[PDB]
Amino acid sequence: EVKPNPLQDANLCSRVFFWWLNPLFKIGHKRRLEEDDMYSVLPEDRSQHLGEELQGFWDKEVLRAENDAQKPSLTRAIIKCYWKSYLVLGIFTLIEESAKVIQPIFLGKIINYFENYDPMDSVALNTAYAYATVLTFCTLILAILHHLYFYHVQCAGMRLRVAMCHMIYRKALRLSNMAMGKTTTGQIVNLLSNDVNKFDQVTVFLHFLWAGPLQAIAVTALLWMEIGISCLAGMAVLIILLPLQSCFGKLFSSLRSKTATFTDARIRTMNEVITGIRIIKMYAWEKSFSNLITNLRKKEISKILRSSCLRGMNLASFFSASKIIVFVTFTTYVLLGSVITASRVFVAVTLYGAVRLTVTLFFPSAIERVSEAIVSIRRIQTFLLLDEISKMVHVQDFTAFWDKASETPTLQGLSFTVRPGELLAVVGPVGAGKSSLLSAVLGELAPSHGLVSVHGRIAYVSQQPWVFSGTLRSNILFGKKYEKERYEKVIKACALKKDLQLLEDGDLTVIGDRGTTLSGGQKARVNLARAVYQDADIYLLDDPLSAVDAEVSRHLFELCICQILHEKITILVTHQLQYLKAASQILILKDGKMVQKGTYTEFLKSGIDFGSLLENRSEGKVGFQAYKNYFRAGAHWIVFIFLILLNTAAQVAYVLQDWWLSYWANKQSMLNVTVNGGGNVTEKLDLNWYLGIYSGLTVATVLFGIARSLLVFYVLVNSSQTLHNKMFESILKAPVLFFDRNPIGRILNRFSKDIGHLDDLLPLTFLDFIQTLLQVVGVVSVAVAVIPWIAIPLVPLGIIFIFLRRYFLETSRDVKRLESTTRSPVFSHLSSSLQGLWTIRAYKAEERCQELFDAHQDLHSEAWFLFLTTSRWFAVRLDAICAMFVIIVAFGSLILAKTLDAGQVGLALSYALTLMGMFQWCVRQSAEVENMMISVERVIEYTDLEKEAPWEYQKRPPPAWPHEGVIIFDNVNFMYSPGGPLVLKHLTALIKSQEKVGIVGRTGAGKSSLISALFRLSEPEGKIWIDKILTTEIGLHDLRKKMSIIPQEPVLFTGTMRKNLDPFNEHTDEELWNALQEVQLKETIEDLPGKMDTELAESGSNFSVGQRQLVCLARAILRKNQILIIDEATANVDPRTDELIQKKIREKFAHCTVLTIAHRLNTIIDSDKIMVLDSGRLKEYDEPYVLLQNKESLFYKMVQQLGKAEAAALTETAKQVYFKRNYP
Ligand SMILES: CCCCC[C@H](O)/C=C\[C@H]1[C@H](O)CC(=O)[C@@H]1CCCCCCC(=O)O
Repeated sequence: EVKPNPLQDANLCSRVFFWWLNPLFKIGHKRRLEEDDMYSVLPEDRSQHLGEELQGFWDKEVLRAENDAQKPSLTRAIIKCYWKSYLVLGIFTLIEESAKVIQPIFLGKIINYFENYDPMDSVALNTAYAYATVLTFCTLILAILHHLYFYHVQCAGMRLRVAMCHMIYRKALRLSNMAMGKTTTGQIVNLLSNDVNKFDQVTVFLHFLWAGPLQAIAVTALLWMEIGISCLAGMAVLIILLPLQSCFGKLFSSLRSKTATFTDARIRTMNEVITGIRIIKMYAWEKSFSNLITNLRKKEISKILRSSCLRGMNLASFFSASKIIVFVTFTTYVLLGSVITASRVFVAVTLYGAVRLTVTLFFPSAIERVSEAIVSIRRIQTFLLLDEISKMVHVQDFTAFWDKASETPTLQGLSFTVRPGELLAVVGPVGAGKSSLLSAVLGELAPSHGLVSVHGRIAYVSQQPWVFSGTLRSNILFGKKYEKERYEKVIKACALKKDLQLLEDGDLTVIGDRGTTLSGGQKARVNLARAVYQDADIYLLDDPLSAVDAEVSRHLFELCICQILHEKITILVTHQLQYLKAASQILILKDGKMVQKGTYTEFLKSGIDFGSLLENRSEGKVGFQAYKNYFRAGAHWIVFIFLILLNTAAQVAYVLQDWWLSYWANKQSMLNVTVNGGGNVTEKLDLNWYLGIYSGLTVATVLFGIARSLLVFYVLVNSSQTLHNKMFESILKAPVLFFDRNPIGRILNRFSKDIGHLDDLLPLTFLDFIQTLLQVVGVVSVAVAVIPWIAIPLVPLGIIFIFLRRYFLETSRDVKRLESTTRSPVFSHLSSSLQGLWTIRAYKAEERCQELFDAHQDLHSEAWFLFLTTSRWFAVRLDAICAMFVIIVAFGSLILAKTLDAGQVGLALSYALTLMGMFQWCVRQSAEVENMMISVERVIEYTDLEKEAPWEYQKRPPPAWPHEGVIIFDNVNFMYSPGGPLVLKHLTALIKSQEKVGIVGRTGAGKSSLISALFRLSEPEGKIWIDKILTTEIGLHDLRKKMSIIPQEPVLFTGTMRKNLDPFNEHTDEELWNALQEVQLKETIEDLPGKMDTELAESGSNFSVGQRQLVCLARAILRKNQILIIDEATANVDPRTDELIQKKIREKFAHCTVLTIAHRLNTIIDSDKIMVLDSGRLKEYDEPYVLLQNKESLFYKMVQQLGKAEAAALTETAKQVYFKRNYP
């Protein structure tokens, strides 16, 4: 019982006020919260019991539905299981709705007291005090019960999600062969990522579904009995607000998809240009790339601006709907010929605002959440309805089918009998049927016809390794007893001493899955150890030495097989004669059947030959520099001043609307009391003038809101576009060191996540936070204007709020980080367990994996529950502060009743009763903005990235230079970092004139050094001369574009063949035709009609290495180059095309300087001079005579180590080329 759980012995007062989160917050504020400081879940929150009971209900419902010939459902089971928990919360929901509906009644009863107020009447004062006390009490119980019910619903949804994921895992752990072949890991991944997550959100409004219409009808009847028939216009407007918002959301989703497809295209293009950034940087093709990038960016930003304007119009309509409804209803009421009373007006506006908020917040969210939950439940149901699964070996023609589509038998002839001590070898080509046997013996294969007889425990060894998360010792011993001799034999017999002397703490270390720290060799070692640790009788393994060195695998065989498995039943699958020495029996598979079984001797003497067969985020608040840069990048100071003035004018108009409304109410009350208070002459107030002023103020505030929203959206979109353009221009001119240090995945993440955030979530959240803050500021200003005494308690309340917000965020950040870092291991372990379902079903040890998944889900639910409790405590505190402020305002207004009219107190109370919920929404929006500002910070930091030398200086190069292309070596080297490593030193030689020259280099001892020094991507150490002219005057484009690239990554470009060969196509088509007919390129493209503008894909979907190298040589000869480089061309090439392109490049490029890099030793013979590089130093750069005459040179030893026949061939070719070169 480690990590005891709080709130288990707490009373009702501490549970209803969340007073048990004091020690956790006190620990999280002083230091960092780890995984050991968390609080365990409740006993009823365990995954095991919930999963078991929900699975029981599911199977009971399935049986009840199948017994009566109907299809089973899971929603009915969920209802029958959680109705006891839902009906209890329904009563609290109904009580809360009734309280929220009756609150405006007491509000109006309080406001009506000031109309007929009498300072000499005690009954009215007592009634007003009682009504104020009742209002305070109902507000308090509302603010409490709302968060209580929210926390209860969140806990119920979390438990439901845990139970559902447990059932899904339990059902996936029992899948059959067809189910395993019909489902992919990513399917279960997105299932457990979306379906169980929607359950935590659908339950929030599952009760609002029915709470909506009842509250709406109640408020409608109240407004009716209050004012009359003038509610019809408001109800009609509220009704027609739904289809307009529906079409607006549909158009917004369409525009969002239209921008998302372009965003995906741009992300793919960016990844393609970044993964091969050296290719574009050398060819100087940045111009056309930037052109197409800005073209796609504009094509996307058009729809982005359209969607932003649509969202701004929708937000302005949602914000002004309350004012429009109020104005329309009041115009309809005045047109009837009645009087205006402050209490009824305030009740009407409050009820209308509440109904609008409800209808436009809960109802559509409820509908969409219920639809998503129903879809998820149906998906889970159709996923769970799949087909589940049901001392010597001896079989009699067990004929089973693996491909049920074709009823033909796939493999026959099963007759095997082995004795204790035999070693059996299996050899076969691809698709021979070894996996069929390994699955039939283990029972994975469905029995159709035959016999399967095995005795004792049996284990399975997959061809690919498998492991779960945790330690290494218990991983190897698999939860069994840590026995001495067994474990010691396995560890000394698995070549683990080197691993342990390279490991941290032996087998007691925490090692993750997915190979984050373990290579293939040691992984095969540990899986072989976990397989042979059980010491079963029959052992079936499938080549566990595929990813390990040969001699060590043979040694491991000699230590394991004849020592531990020498008395066990072993049927091994071999590859070739390297493992046919200790094998007593051998079985071969030919087109699904065998011919005979016997000793390796009987099979060898028969004449059978197998040759035909063969991260440091800124902790705290973001600095103001990022905000200033983000505001100045897309807008100027005048634009910001205009936006601030527009927002201020909009807020002022929104305030003066209600101000003039209350003023007109007070004027009408005064007119009534003067015409009824002993007055004969009547003066009816001019209704047209007041109606005109009201309509003018309404249209003014509506236009102001629309304009400020449009301006905010435009400014934010322009700022995002400018930031993206600046980042692109800074990365395009950045050196290759930035791409070498930061991997491609980091750049992809920074280009995807930050861009998507700034495009979708930043503008809407920012404008919502700004609008809510402006509303709160206006409410506070109205409160201080009505009562000047509210400004006194504003300082302590504000200080307490700021301190509480900081104290809560300091812990919420760490809690969210822990939740994010604990959510992914669950899915990782799920994928790892699903990848090795064969070994799990074979070992019959599903209980261990089930318990591991249950513990992972328990930890995840624990972190989620801690986060929910922290958020609920913060919300309770915020609502309590707001309620206390409302109580203080109401008391201060009721005390000074002699100097306050009815309209003033009514407006003050109506404005104070709107802070509840709105305040916490503003706080959460500010928190989300501060959390998302890290993307803007990273974008600005990437924009402020240092640039290298300019592309071209003021000195224009001549149209003939370079003419010769002579390079002079004068102490030139390369630097990987300023003041870092250095291998090359004192490199000096002399090159020939327009004739072949060669550079030799061995693997691992200067390869990367030579590629860096010869290509010269980064600024190298030393002074470089091209034809004895200084190099520090022009960038990389005009100088390092004359080389031909022969890397492991061929020419990959998407689009028309023009942009692939020459994106600027300065020359006409005739020379291009001639060059492609010279390089034999047309005969391959004759197939498709896209001779010139065909669509090509990346990563070589339909392209081979051959035609790619051919078109590369074609582009090289099109560039009209005088320097040519070839290296490491014998990696992924076919011999035919290899010799073809070799002969072609030999006969063609024979008129100028050819800088051939010598990776092999046969292609260098056609050169003239070679300098031998060793440890970053050359010996001599002369003809091969000095290296073939002197015997102590290293060239001689390479000649021997490359083979005697190859030695004779190379020396023969050398003598030949020397004889044709000296005396022609
Ligand atoms: C009087 C309402 C009490 C609850 C808080 C409510 O959210 C009010 C605030 C509005 C804000 O003024 C505009 C807006 O969008 C808020 C509502 C947004 C959604 C609130 C529910 C939570 C959710 O949507 O996940």
